[PDB]
Amino acid sequence: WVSKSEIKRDAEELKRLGAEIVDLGKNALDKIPLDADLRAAIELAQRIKMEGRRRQLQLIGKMLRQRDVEPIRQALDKLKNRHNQQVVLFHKLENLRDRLIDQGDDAIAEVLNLWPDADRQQLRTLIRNAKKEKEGNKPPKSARQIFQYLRELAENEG
RNA sequence: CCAUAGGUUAAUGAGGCGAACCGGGGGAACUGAAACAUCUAAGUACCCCGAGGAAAAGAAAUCAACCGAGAUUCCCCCAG
RNA sequence: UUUUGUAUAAUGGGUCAGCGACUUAUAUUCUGUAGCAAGGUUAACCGAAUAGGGGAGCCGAAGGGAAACCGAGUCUUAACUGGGCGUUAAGUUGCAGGGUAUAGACCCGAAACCCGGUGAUCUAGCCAUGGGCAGGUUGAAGGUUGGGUAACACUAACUGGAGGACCGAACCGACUAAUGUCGAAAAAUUAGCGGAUGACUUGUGGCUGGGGGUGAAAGGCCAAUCAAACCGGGAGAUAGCUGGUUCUCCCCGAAAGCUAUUUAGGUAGCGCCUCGUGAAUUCAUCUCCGGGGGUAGAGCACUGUUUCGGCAAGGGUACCAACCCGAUGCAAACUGCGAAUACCGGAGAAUGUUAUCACGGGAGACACACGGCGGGUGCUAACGUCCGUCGUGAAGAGGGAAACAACCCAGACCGCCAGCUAAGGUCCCAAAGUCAUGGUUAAGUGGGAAACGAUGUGGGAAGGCCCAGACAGCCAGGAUGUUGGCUUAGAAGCAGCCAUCAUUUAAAGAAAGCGUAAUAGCUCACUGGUCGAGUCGGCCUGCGCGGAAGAUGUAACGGGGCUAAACCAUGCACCGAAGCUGCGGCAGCGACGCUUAUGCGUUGUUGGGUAGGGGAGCGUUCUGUAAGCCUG
RNA sequence: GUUUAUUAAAAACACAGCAAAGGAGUAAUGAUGGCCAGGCUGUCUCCACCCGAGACUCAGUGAAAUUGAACUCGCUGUGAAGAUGCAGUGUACCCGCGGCAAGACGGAAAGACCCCGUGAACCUUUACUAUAGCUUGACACUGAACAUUGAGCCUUGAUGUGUAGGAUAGGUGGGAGGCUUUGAAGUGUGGACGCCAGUCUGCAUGGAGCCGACCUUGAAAUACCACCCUUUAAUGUUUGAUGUUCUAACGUUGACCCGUAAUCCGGGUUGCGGACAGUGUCUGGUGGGUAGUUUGACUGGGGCGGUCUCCUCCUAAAGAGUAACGGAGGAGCACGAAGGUUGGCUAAUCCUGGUCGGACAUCAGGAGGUUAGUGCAAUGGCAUAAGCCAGCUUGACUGCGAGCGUGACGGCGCGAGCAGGUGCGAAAGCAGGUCAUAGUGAUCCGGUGGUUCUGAAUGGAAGGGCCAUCGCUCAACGGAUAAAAGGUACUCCGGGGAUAACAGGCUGAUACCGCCCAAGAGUUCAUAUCGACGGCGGUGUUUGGCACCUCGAUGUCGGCUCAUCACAUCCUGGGGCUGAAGUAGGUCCCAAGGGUAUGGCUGUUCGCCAUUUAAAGUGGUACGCGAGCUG
RNA sequence: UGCCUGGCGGCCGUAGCGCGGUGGUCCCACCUGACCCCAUGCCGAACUCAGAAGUGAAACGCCGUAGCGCCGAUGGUAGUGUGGGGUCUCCCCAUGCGAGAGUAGGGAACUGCCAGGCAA
Repeated sequence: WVSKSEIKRDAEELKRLGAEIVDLGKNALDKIPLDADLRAAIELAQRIKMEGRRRQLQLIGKMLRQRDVEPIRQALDKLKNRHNQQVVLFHKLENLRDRLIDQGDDAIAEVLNLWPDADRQQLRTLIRNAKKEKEGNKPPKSARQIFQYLRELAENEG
């Protein structure tokens, strides 16, 4: 016995995967192991829009009902993992910058712990300049300099 | 150094108010779709600028079709 | 008003007077009317102008197809014996009206969103200036004088006056109780109560302004309004929602059903309602005829289900048991059978204002309730819920059931101080039989209630014993071992193992009750005599009694009261409605004899009515008629 | 110390401490949580009296909520279901004054509770949609010198044998005269490619002659050239990524001077950075921080649970149709054959005999006429067989299709027959799918193939139109978006008793009580007292079933005050039986005149505990009584 | 015209089964061989081809037999439409229709066209 609710949920997951692969760019489609017919359907869906595009996506999901999805799911998982890693690194850099702007020496300690090679004097000078910019409504030159310095430190560490 | 900026004096003009109309710069929501996001409402509501008695536009780098009309503006058809 | 439903104790109204609700424009469809007619008609504009020009333009006469294109033909097809759309019917422009679509579009009512401005004299915080904190206490740091150390530490005496210190006034606050809730006060008064030198309080003047301000942080305060202030505009936002929709009369007159819905309290199509046109003895009741059922009933051939017995595969042969066989049952999901109704079609007399169908305009409604019948469900309980048919209410008053929509009789045109009748009634309330005949009842049954019980009473069929004398009564008998063996404690007939013998016999049992440790004793089955005629036990039942106790007051005939004024059978009379008939009066519908834009010498019938549809009218302001008429 | 101005002052909050311009086990403390002890008393048994203001009478002034109208009694039953107005019955002279409040479902607020609205408003997020902000890279402000290096256009030079061979020749080609002392053939030798087959040149002795089709070849000879692919190299060119230096852009809220009695600003010098930073467009990413929305319906109130489309049977009451969150089962296929024709054949279940083999394999005979089979759950039908086998085939075809069934409609199904061309069979004849009933998705949008149908001047083309076909568990399956989850007790708005919770009203499964039969218990004996197995009744004293009144407001558990009524009687009173010697009791009948507790635990009803009485009764009255009282 | 047979039908259990008797003059059946036509998922089994030697055994046709199967009244009863009544989870009254089962009884067929043989 198979529950209609489970079948509907599986269909929804298949349609979501189809929409994701359609959204993905040319390089992603090339990397993913998609057959010729599926690639043609994806290209047609990308070319078309509107209800026609959604029903082409539904056709893709119906085809995926029969065709295996494990390699496609693995490729999507790897791509999303890489993207999430990059996004998390960017978010952590932004958090470092924000805490440096707000607190000061407390964030300098964390920055030094994360990257011993970081220059404490330069970080303090940049933080003081950023505070002066905040007070005097000056452009975020110091904030962007701190962001670039953190990016360079992260790249050197990696 | 020159010179400029700045300063002093003389002459002309504006400074604000006024109901609506005109052009321009901004500019919504309610509501309809029996829901609602495109859309509509709407370039309407409302704010600002300027002149006038009207204003704006105005003499095609336009139409038309290879037949032909020769600025702009306004009214009725073409036309739901 | 809403409801299946309201006197409901569901909603609104204190009353009077005035004001208040389907209007307006633009296009479309239809109806009536008016001119023209295969033509009709003009917009803007001109116009000494409601005239006349202005044919720009719009509608139809020709449609088919997507189109090319064809043409009273055209699309499909390679094409039609074909099939889909047109031909044989006249449209147009106004006037008025019924709808349709947009404008706030029948009227009042939201919370809510955006735009532009006003608020920190209340209050939250902050900034600058000043003011206030009666009085009395605790009393550290520190300093001086001694004891005590190499120096320390520690300790006693004097000065000292720091504490978000203590008690307690002003001041701040509101923790408790009472009063005040249409109070003196839109958070107040009395006595207590905490702080009362600070993070305290306060006067004055400013700053922080609405998705914002402030907030020792409660979603608290921001001018008595704050989970997004106040004021003007979008804006008459929207409201599938609640309420209202105002003069009269005549005719007709439903539903709460099926399909679909982000769809259930709304909406779209159909059935149902109304108006008009056109159509066939069209439709309806019934007699007959040709029809198919699997329902009621019946049965178990089949499908299940159920009881007994046999052979019994197989399983563990005193033991479980398949498939089958014989008999007995049940089925909405069984029919070897099978109705009554109902439905279809045809023929036929009669009646019904065509009561039938097609089209067009307008609808309304799409919450149904109750009772009977056959059910599903629930508990064959529910004023419970869901089905199919009928009936009433909704939308129908009237008479009876005391009162009570859904029970019974019966469909109100109007008036009459006329008669008849249906249901129900005829002792009084209260109109009619204290009517007659033949029976039942002793119970207030009638006038609530079951399982069961009973010499209640009436009758039917019978049955047993009966003047060779029955049943019950009356002076009589009921003696002997059987103190029994047996479980010896005593059971002896009165506790049980046990037989359940035998003589006198007109006659009696080795034993039924009361009473003793058992005894004993008193009775009874049966047997003598008189009286003596009927007596005894069961079935069917009509009408009666118990089972039968509730709460404001008899309260389970309506009451009085009734022994017939209670129940069954029959009959004759009467009361009994808005039902029928009798008289007169009004209006619609169809006909014929005639009037022919209308009377009818007529004729038959109809006239309850909600939502709703059609038709006909009354009233008021203004305008022409109207410088006419009435009028000090 | 502060906190919800305006009833919540706390362990909560806060604190010292500890870890674009511009919170020091703890002394003390506490209107703090809990326990114990003493005093005190009107909190209470139980309340009595007195003092002042009202309340009462008189004189003067003088509102309010509410109001359909009232000539406005109780009881019984009915009724939209609790009657001042209905039917019956009893009672009551008319009209005032001081009180209580049981009611008039009494006044208050278009219920805050529950439901609905394809309602609103905030808050949350890995709901949808976006975006402020942040940010990546490219382009411009943005330059100059240098050190390399990836690559393109070329300029310039070699290099490149399947087999044929003087030859480590790839393609056409102006095709056939040039090279000549612009120091010749060949040479000591340096060097490049190198399948070791055979080309070559910076330089020179010498000194100025060598060569073209000529013989094979799918091409001929770098003799002159026009110009290139695999394979490589010197100069010049486009250049970018990266690195170093400089200033003239740009920054300077660094310093000095001036306008200037000037922390603004502008200008002049200088110092420090400097083509970095920043800004503007685009772009990748993040982004409940912000903003606009969504979160379906049936539902025995709502949520949860289950379902939303199609097929078979019943309910479905013998035409058709007919609902339930009613009772039983399936489906979103499959077959190029399991389809069409021609021909042929006919099982299940049993008995008999037979090696494995056995009850049940396969073989032969007997009964049997379908209980077999008919691909899929079931109905019906199927001997002509629609059931099974073999041969041939694609009619599972094309354009139609009269006439009907079926639904409101979209739509679905049947269908003789016309024309074309086919398959089977000699022929008559059959074939427009499957024995039939589930195996499916409207429209918009487009993809694919054909069609001059059209294609906005013409000739085309793009784009459309038509024919065929493809694309949705759009399963919420007549499918509102291509695109959406929750909380509100901070809530708000319009309504409902159309729909709940307390009560009211109907019924009585459940609950309590009474009774019929009587097995049996009771030392023998059913009925002194119980009494199983069974059955019949009364009450509305529990849980219940319905939702008929009430959501334009009926105050729902307790305690105090006040009580009233039924007896299914707790005591007192009158009796019967007894397994009643008497006191004391056990069971049942009549009897409601009277009475029928106090304290510790709870809010408690109830219940447990201790002590008394004759007892400390059961229930109805909106589970009595808040216009009477506390909460 | 009748005793017979075969084919094509109407009619379909009063029509079919169980038992006995009866037929080879014709027709029918059984039967012989299959080298050939034809066929066995193997077999002249079935079908097909050339004969009829032999026979009526089986089957087939006719008669009898009621032992079954089957048909089957009349009446009664159940049931039911209409209008009423009641001691109303059921029944009764007037009217109309009217079962099923069972019994008496019937029953072991009838009929249409043609062809062939016998006797007329």
